[PDB]
Amino acid sequence: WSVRPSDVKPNPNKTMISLSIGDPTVFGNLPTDPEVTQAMKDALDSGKYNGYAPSIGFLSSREEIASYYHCPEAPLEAKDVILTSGCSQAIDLCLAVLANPGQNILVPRPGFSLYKTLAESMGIEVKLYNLLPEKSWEIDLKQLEYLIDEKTACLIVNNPSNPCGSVFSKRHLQKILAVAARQCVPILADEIYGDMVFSDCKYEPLATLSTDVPILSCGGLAKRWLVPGWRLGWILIHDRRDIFGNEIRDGLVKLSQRILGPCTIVQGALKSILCRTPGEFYHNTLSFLKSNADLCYGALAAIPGLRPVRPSGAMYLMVGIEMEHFPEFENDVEFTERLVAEQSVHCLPATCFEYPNFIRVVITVPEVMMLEACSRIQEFCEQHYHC
Amino acid sequence: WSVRPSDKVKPNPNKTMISLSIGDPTVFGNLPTDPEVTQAMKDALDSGKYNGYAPSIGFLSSREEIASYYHCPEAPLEAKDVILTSGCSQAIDLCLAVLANPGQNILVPRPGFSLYKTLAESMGIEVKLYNLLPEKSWEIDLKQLEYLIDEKTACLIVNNPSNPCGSVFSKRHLQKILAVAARQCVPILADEIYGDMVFSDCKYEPLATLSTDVPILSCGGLAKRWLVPGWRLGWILIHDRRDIFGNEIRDGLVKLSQRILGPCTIVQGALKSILCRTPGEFYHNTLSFLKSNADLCYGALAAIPGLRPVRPSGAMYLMVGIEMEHFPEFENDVEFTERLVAEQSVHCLPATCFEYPNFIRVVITVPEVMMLEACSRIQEFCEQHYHC
Ligand SMILES: *Cc1c(COP(=O)(O)O)cnc(C)c1O
Ligand SMILES: *Cc1c(COP(=O)(O)O)cnc(C)c1O
Repeated sequence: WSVRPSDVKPNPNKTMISLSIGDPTVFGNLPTDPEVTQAMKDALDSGKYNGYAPSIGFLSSREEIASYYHCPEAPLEAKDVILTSGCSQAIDLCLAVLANPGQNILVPRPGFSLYKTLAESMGIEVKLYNLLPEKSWEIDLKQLEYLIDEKTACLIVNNPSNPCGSVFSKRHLQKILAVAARQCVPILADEIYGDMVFSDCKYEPLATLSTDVPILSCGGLAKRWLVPGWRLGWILIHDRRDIFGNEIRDGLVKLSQRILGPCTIVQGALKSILCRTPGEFYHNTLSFLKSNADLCYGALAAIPGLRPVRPSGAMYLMVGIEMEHFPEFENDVEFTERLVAEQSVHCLPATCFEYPNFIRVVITVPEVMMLEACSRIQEFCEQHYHC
Repeated sequence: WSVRPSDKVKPNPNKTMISLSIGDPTVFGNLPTDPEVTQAMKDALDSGKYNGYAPSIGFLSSREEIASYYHCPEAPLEAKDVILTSGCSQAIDLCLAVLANPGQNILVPRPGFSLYKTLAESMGIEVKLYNLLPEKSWEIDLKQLEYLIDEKTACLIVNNPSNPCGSVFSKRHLQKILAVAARQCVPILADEIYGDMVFSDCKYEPLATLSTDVPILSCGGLAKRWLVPGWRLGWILIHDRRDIFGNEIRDGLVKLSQRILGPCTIVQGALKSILCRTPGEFYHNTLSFLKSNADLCYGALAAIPGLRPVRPSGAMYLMVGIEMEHFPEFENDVEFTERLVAEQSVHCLPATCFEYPNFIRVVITVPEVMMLEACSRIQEFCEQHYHC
């Protein structure tokens, strides 16, 4: 017999407030629209969506996604859509089809930690490119271009960003594409937060700005429809000039037949989710995020020693910590641990996203909980701040 | 730019096609799931409590329910021994991932469900094949089984009841299989998606209720027994013995699960009512339909000269031997099934698909009148091509 695997307590009299949980559902203040719920119930009542779909998804479901995201600058037919078990599987399929062991991918820093996790598990090297906190978390284009070599199979771009809450300008997206053009590298666009911008930027999908650069774009229901548990995502294949060709398409189909795709009830409900979910839902969501973002940025900005970077989208912001003014702490991990011990407020240390001396805060908590949290954080910082 | 990827017959146009080859038992509408299954999902939806992220291995309460439903003292399960998956397919995948590295091997049955080969060989695990015996109700060749396992053999796959064979191993034979792996010290991945779907004079014992010293990862799910394969919910039941798996494998399973992040939370939330409220008569009526159709199909094709079916006790299929010497025109089961489509518009799956030539698989889940028609067409076809 030799069976082996393959290769700080919170302050007890202050009630815990977590600003670290990356799930918009958790406090019940962001339920999905009733129409979303109804579409699932309708799909269930039909009895049509209980049998096996093809691995890449029902044709009609793929057709509905294609026609929901198609535009002349980035056309999509059903054949350009693969439905997946959440965006995470979408990202995983794209990486597994583009990159072999030994090849590298370029990942943002700070960045959603899934990319590094999926890639390093599959033997894929990860090169980290910086985002600039003083330029609205824009990509350091000079470093990005430098980092690309002959082993680079793929470039990961996440816009709008978790953990940054940034929304890249049109110009900056164009400048990102140009780098990818010159170095002849495809892009995996993680656009799970697409259309979730609450600022006076507008959202452009990356593919709608590309002419020469082939893009695999990943999205899903998780965040915009506030049903992350439902496990439905998708890959939008945005080929240019036959660079992906039939081969990447076929490879995606093959790799998809492994797990067999997402829950068929969610695929059946997708038509009515996209067609009947009112504009008010998306608007009320974005209005709540923005005013929570104003309260948070505003409260944290007033605190000596913190440097919040205002978000324009998604469901977070990053806060810089001026460590010189907090001598007793060595990094963001110590800071956040002490904050829990003294104030029972959990913020996520950005060392989790490969970016020390920052923290991420979610802006999806009820506003009265955001208010209380920031207040507690002001007291903590006041009590530990040194000039 | 070097973006490279990583490392037919027309049916008789006069006769309406009858497919006996489709793995989906629901495709014809004669096997809907129970209303309580549907209601449980609707209730889960109305609650608004199952829309957020669950742990990758599944909600504690959902896992508790599965643990509770399959527990018995001879094979105990608590919530920690359960991992909810995106269909039984992923369950089987995760089990093979955690148990075996690129270079190691696994024992797979023949005829065997083809997923075991596709999964293993795609992540670099080499597959070795062990025989099932048609003349002994598709029982495992025990002598060959105990041979062929190297010291590199990471795992033994047992599928019972069987797709494609429709067999249900006896308590005796299951103990005999356990006895092999124990004294040869190799763990069992038990695919029991068809568990409790037995319709003849054999009881269903889950492989682990009979283990004592052989540690088993059992894979099941809602797909077949609750007739909702598309819903993508399965599970792993860890039946460790003597801490042979230990925390390492448990933790290996847990890490790997955090990759995909598990099955739809609505199905997880509905699991309690699905297991608790689905009536006994639903399972019974399903098995009554299956038995009737098995009798009709078995009887029909036995009567046909040149065909030797092996009668099933469970699951949703049976295998039919083709007496190739009485059909000179044909070489393979592939040609036989191709001409059958050409002449009679009946599609049977040639068993070459399952690495077992000169046999065919037939689904016993098509409506009875469709089975009747298909069988009489097959009779005529065989009569028209039979020699001697
Ligand atoms: C949530 C998230 C995902 C994963 O989404 P799921 O559909 O739940 O798998 C991918 N990328 C980013 C940036 C996310 O925040
Ligand atoms: C159908 C089947 C499976 C796959 O089950 P899913 O839950 O649909 O993934 C696994 N094993 C056997 C023997 C099957 O017939």
